[PDB]
Amino acid sequence: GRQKARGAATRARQKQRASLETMDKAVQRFRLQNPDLDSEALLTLPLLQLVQKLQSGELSPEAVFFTYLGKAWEVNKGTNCVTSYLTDCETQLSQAPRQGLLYGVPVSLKECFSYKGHDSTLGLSLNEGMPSESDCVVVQVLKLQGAVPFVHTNVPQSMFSYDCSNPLFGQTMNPWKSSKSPGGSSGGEGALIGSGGSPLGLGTDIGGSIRFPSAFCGICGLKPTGNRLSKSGLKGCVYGQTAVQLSLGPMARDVESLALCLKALLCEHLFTLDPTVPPLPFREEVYRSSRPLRVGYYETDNYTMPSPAMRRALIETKQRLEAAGHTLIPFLPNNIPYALEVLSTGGLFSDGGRSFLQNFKGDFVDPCLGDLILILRLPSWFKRLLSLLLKPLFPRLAAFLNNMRPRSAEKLWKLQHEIEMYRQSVIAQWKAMNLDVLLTPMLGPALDLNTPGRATGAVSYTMLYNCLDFPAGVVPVTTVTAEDDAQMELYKGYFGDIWDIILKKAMKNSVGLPVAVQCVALPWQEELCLRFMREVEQLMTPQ
Amino acid sequence: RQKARGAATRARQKQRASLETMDKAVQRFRLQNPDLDSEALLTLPLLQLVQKLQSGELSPEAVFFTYLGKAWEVNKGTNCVTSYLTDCETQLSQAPRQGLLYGVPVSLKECFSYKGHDSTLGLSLNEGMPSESDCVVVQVLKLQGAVPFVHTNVPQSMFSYDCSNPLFGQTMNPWKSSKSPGGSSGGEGALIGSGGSPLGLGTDIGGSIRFPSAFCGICGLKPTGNRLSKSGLKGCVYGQTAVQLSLGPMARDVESLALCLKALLCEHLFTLDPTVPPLPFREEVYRSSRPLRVGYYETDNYTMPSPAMRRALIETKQRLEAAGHTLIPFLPNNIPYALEVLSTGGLFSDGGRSFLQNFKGDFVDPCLGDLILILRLPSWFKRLLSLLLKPLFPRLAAFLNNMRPRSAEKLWKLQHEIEMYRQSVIAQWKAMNLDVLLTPMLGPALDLNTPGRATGAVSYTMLYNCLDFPAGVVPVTTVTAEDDAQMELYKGYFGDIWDIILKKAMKNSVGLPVAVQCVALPWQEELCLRFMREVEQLMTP
Ligand SMILES: *C(=O)N1CCC(Cc2cnc3ccccc3c2)CC1
Ligand SMILES: *C(=O)N1CCC(Cc2cnc3ccccc3c2)CC1
Ligand SMILES: [Cl-]
Repeated sequence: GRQKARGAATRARQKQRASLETMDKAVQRFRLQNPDLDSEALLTLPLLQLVQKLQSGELSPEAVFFTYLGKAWEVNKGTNCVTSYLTDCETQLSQAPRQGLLYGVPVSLKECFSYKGHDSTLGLSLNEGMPSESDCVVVQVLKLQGAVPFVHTNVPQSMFSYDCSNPLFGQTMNPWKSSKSPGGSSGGEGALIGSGGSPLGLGTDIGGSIRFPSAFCGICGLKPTGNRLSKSGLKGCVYGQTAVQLSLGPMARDVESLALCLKALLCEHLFTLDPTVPPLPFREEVYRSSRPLRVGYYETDNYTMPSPAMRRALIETKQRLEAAGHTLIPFLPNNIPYALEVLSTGGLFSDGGRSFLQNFKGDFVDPCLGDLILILRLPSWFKRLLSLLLKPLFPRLAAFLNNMRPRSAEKLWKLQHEIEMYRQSVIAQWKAMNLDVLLTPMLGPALDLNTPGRATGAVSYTMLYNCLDFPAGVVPVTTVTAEDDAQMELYKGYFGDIWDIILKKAMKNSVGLPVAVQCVALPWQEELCLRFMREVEQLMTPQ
Repeated sequence: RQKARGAATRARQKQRASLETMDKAVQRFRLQNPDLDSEALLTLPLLQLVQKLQSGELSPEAVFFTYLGKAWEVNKGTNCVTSYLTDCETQLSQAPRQGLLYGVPVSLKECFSYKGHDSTLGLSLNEGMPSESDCVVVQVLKLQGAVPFVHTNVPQSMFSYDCSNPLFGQTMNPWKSSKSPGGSSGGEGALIGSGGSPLGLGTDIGGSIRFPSAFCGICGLKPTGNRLSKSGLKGCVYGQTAVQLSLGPMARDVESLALCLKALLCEHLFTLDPTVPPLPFREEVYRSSRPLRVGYYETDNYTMPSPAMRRALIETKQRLEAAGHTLIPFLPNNIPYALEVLSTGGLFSDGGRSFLQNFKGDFVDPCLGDLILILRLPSWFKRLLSLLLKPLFPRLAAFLNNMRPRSAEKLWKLQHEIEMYRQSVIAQWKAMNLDVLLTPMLGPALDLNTPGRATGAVSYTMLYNCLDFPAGVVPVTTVTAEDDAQMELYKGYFGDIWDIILKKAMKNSVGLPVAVQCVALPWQEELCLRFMREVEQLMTP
């Protein structure tokens, strides 16, 4: 009794296949006409250079476009990141505003960015055969800014997992090792950009979903403050949940590409299409700024034990920043357990998961969601009871469960006030130390396919800054050595509960995979956060 | 009811002593300066006062104590001052010289935290619980050279557009003592409107900057809710975010509002409250004189306007036309739904239960009307009573049914609807390619104790709290005898008890001010101010 859903999957798949076929024919024809094109120089040019060469006219858009389109199709063979080819981009290609700061640049789009005439399924059956009526606001500016959006990239079912699988388009895989997860929910983007198949893309992040796949796939991402960019026309599962803001941001191969993307997005076209975004232009002076920083740091959040590879990544970065003349100050946000267990969990699931669970009636539940659906479906009394039984043995589990229960509007107000207060608390702690910026460990290396869904507590490094609504970004700094991988077999975890035990295992067999560091600033300080990410990049990956 | 009588007695002796201190102070100053022209000092516009302070032509002591004295006098008739911020003479000598508000005395609505003073809000439970530091906004006024000098009265719990409470009593309209000064920023309306402060700060969640400014014949702006910092404000409910609180300036002219905003939107604010987007005052947008595409309406088809409101609005329209702006009819869609389901649901999602906590044990002031008795009613009876009402009095039924406690699930739905509704109007706006929107503003002032029984009148202002657009108010005319006689033909659109109370309440108002409202898209407060300036210039030069 799941026939509408199997119907959905057959259509989704036949669509994907057709998309991928159109791409192939498009690129096959281009190559026939352009057999002397230096395809290697083109693909591996950094975005700034690619952009100037489009601007200068040294490269035509078609050159850069059809080259990339090709590489996209090829990496998809190994990764399954492309759900659909945005088929009207050859019209936008020739119509692409020449004065635009992204003139010529092919951009990949997470599947939840509305695009005229395409599904934003999110892997749910019920969003299939329901094409978006028009581009979303962000796509409209990208397009006005010269860019060429050309693919929708896979997401986990409902977007509420940091793996990347669904019953429609199936499962995306890490380009460095197909046994691993690309992370999620922006996994499609991570895998594509990560294997050279796109020079810039866009994802969303409400608990780490830009930073997770960026880190896992060896690329960069920024989650700006939630209302820096416009969420008009973005597809989601719940609407009207404002305790924890959704934030949307760029994913690229280097920091400078994130900066350009922000400057291009942060312009009059955006502010006029979405009046509700504050018209805060991109302060380049602050981005370009190069003075010594007061950098707070922690090696561990005392919640998720870092992997050896993570802590190496973090100490080595710290030590380089000191080398470079920045002041490194021990710092740890107060009451992280509260922040994750009561504030974030409570705001994400204030209604017990009822609104979210609706999306799943009649549909399959993808393996990479774990028991999330099972646990949300549990009645409130029983969630509470199970929570009390769990509490003495596994307190972390008890905490989360009990905060995933439905509440009254009265209790929501109280929660949202607490979130306001926690945010001020941390800002005060931050100013007490007079920090400029905050260096943090980032989850890594990639967990095995279908394991993120069972290691929820490892969302601690990223979700904190969704709760606080601070800008936060992720840059790659190192890769897992044999020594690191070995030390993992002694990994214990702070709680010793099912989530730590799975994580030990999910990070096994990781030698070679990219591991990241995290960069946070105060609200609306994206350009400082990005300035700081650039320093880390310059130091830790000089080339 | 002992605690409530005790708190009243305490409140009253605290207020009395402040006035004494004030008196003593001004009286010592005047002996030392018998030949200062206080008539000239007090009637200079803020911009010229400020320049004179900056040149040195005037001492900060001269302007401080001269305004302090006027405040004491005007308080005798209005009862607008609840407390003298007694430590402001230290601040006087400390005010940084480069500050854009150097030497300006500023009045504060009672709810802006001030180190060492209560923010009672008229509630007994808040009495004798002094604030322990200054709110961010008060800190930046000080870092900008201003001198906050008094807390001014509010209605009990701030949830009324009258201005009385069992603690400090009842504030009056300085134009006519039988009239309300409006509220909840009523104290500031009375004080500013009678010459006792050149600039004040108030807050607005459903009209509370705009009502008293209109009723008392001064200017005010309710910005986009998050343009300024609400870190440190005293309130009754916290973490209601569907309809945003907004704080903002009140003053005698539009330029005062503009300067004040230029003073607040600076690095001190953005550093003290990082949660506020650091948008500086775009001086070029405010100073611009390009012709404007002015959306307008004469009535929200919900609250029938007073003859004075109508004339005010049409006279303004006509002058803007004369000055070559394009005037385009425009009415946000679904106002009735916006007020009845979105705005009321947003403010009372929890049945008013959090609100009600604040009244446990206190008297309920008469100017709240029956808000409290209504909310104390159990949901099932609110729904039953709403059903009875619906056929003859839908507005009433509509509000009552929407003041019932809901789930978090239901609040998400309501929250999502507010978001969609905000975008639907932005879409209307852009379809007619408007810059700015001209609407009526409630007026003239209602009689004492009638606003709390005329909740329907909230429609003109609250629409834009719901939508979170910047809205400001400018006095444009005064009620004529022709205007006032005509109120005798006013009927209302619904004929319900709100329309009957309102009719009566707006009567006997010859000579009272009547405003017009200016609106702009979110984050467009400088354009909105540019529009307010133009309306001031044309209607009251
Ligand atoms: C991206 O922004 N995501 C996807 C990953 C998800 C992680 C997560 C999964 N399950 C729970 C259950 C309860 C509380 C918090 C979380 C987080 C965060 C959003
Ligand atoms: C200032 O922002 N205020 C003071 C006046 C108050 C008016 C008001 C009173 N009662 C109800 C009941 C239901 C819905 C709306 C209102 C508004 C608005 C806020
Ligand atoms: Cl905002």
